[PDB]
Amino acid sequence: AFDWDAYLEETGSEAAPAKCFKQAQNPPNNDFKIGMKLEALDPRNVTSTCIATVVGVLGSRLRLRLDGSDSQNDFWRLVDSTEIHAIGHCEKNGGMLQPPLGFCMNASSWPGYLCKILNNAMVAPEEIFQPEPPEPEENLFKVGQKLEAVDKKNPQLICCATVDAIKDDQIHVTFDGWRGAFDYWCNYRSRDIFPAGWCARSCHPMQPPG
Repeated sequence: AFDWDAYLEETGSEAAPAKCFKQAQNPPNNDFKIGMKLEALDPRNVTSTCIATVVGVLGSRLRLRLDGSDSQNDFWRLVDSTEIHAIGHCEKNGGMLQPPLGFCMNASSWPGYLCKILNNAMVAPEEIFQPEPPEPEENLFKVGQKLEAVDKKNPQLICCATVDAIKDDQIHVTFDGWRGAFDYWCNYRSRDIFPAGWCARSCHPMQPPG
């Protein structure tokens, strides 16, 4: 557990208040189990809803892999992400499930594939999907404020970071102790940013400065 209070004191810094973040006040409970299947937007084509399997769990997050793709493009979503849903959600809403971009077979072999993978599948029930947190009405972040941020190049990691700059709805996230190597701009509504102390509260590891 990272001593944020000691760190903010020695850097003469403030943590961005919880109200800046599109995150729940308390980290949402994670009742997902490894092997559970669900529907997720394909990160390599966000127009597509695909079958994903929980291949890992960490704090309030899921490590997801798209069925019939590869093991090199896993992605992490919170249990209260709006990009994941129970199986049947897509169809209920007028849509069709799609093959993943990295599908390992040919596209005509898709309809049969879906039947095979969904057959007697472990499915995440709709009740363990958590409600989407309320979002801030404006960008409340201020330059100099510290927070916890996902390293988008190594998304298993959530790290000590600082808001470097602000342009309207975008904040510039810099990772303390890492000389701008994996900084990024993101919307203030990002699900990849958390208030200081959130990881400890959710039983997710939190990386100290580089």
